[PDB]
Order: sequence, then structure tokens, then C-alpha cells
Amino acid sequence: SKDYDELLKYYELHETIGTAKVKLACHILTGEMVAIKIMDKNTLGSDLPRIKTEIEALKNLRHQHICQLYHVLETANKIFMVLEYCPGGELFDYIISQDRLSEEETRVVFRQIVSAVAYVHSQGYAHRDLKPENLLFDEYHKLKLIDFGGSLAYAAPELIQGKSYLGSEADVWSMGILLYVLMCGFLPFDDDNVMALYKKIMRGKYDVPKWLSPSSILLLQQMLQVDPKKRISMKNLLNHPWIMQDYNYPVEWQSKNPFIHLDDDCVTELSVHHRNNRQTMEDLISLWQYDHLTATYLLLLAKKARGKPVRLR
Ligand SMILES: COc1cc(-c2cn[nH]c2)ccc1C(=O)Nc1ccc2c(c1)CC[NH2+]CC2
Repeated sequence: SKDYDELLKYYELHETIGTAKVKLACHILTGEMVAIKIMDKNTLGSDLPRIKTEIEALKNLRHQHICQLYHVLETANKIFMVLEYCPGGELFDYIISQDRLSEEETRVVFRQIVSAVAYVHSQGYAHRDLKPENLLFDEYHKLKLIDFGGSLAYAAPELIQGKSYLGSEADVWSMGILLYVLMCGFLPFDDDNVMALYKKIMRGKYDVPKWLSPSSILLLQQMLQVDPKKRISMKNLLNHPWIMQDYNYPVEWQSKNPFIHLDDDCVTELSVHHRNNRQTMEDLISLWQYDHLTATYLLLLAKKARGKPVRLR
């Protein structure tokens, strides 16, 4: 209860959804809805440093298809992460509701995944846990990547043997597994016992449904090469013929949300509320401490992108 004291001054809490717990909230000063992920420091033990270093990851990824981090609030025995409002549901449950998605809907949707994952690689990171439960929809049915971090059915085989791997190629395999699920509705390698499933991933043999097209079957063979050297590269995947079917342009992966230059109207509005001059506030925003100022600036930034006035209530 005391852990929420410092936080309830910045947000008003609403529903509860995911099970670490996630509760919907409203940031007071901007009126923008958010999602707050609540982790408990005493349960996870001391594997928070892997989560802390993944929180420092999200602090360095900003992308139209990455769920934005707004605010990290650390208390005595809880850690709070304030994130982007994604009300369109989860990609996993959506695939199950339609059984399978069309080749053209998956293509539209797979292109946002490649855009997200390509961007995180350009920054020197790798998601390493690509699966449909780690992809959210917003109101526009746009995809938002979450949970940077054992999920066996999506792990690359060199990750399986415990050998030395490149983070990028492991994601490429995971995207290949995930592309399969998008168009089929079931895993390419699946089994009740792990030892059989463990073995099936390294054999590389999957059954191909009759409904997957010739343009579809060979991209899966390119993405799910067991040997990483033969796996398709992100560069060649950004303009793959299948990726450019239906929409003939290479995937736009470069982010439209940098750190370097701050928004003027956002900064001026933050200055009149905090009663500071401009450069002083820019210096405090440039620190990017992911306190309440970073959250206010980021949510005030999003507020303008919508079309609302850049004003703090
Ligand atoms: C599980 O919910 C989330 C998790 C993360 C997240 C987890 N890790 N990183 C980010 C980020 C955002 C959300 C989110 O917006 N939740 C949400 C999900 C579904 C619905 C709503 C909100 C609106 C209420 N009506 C039902 C539909």
C-alpha cells in the first residue's frame, strides 16, 4: 500500500488485465490513458538485473511498432512500468478467434513485425522472445512489440543446443515460426513431451498445409533454416518478394520517434506549467531519467500526434 503512495500522485488506477500484473490508469496532468505493469521485487528473487537491463533496453527503443515505455517508478518492494495504451487486444487471441488469417492480412501484419524487429537490431539489440503473446494491437489494429527478455516452440535450434548464436538470426527464426502460426493457426513444431518437440525443432521438418501459396512456402524455408548461416538476413527480408507482394515497397523500419530533438510545443507547455525557462527544461528533459517528467513529455508528445491541444490540466 505504501508502495503506491508515490505513484498515485501521478496516475489514477482502473481495471486489471494481465497475469506480473497490469492495471489500466490515467495520467493526471495529460488525461492520457496508459498501462502500468507491476512487478513485485520479492517474488522474482535476484533475476531483476536481467529485467532491469531489459528495462534499460526499452529506454533505448522507440518505434511506431514497439510498445513505448513512459515511466519507471521503483519503490521498496515493487517496480512500476508505465507503458503505451494498447486496447486492440493481443495478437495471439486474435489468431485463435479467426482460426487462421488470410495471406494478405498476415502480410500486412508481418510487415509491422519486421519493421519493429529490424529497428531493434539497428540499435544493437535482439528481442530473443518473439511470439504472438508478445505482440499487442492498439486501437488502429497496429502491432506493438512487448516483453523484452522459457518459451520452447519459438526458440531457434542453435539456441536449443545451447550453442553460440547471433541474436538477430534467432529472432529471424522466431519470426519464421510466428509467420507459420499467422497463416496456419498452429505451431510448425509441436509436441506434448519436450524431448520430442526438442528433437523436432532441430530436425527442421514441418508439415505444410495445402492452403499456403508458392510465394509463402519458400519464405518459410528461408526463415526456418536450421543452420543460421543459411537463414535469411534481415536486409534481404526487408525487400523480400513475399514481403513486397500486395504492397510493393520495402519495409519502412527506421523509427519516426527519436530522442535527440525535443518537440517545441511540448517543451514550451512544460515550461509554463513548471514555470521554468526553455533551455532549463530541455536540459532536464534531455536527461531522460524516465521519472515523471519523461512520462509527461512523452505523453504530451503523443497527445499532440493525436491532435489534442498540448496542455496540462
Ligand atoms: C495486457 O495489457 C497491456 C500490456 C502491455 C504491456 C505488457 N508488457 N509491455 C507492455 C501494454 C498495454 C496493455 C493494454 O493496453 N492493455 C489492454 C489490453 C486489452 C484491452 C485494454 C487494455 C482496454 C480495456 N478493454 C479490453 C481490451
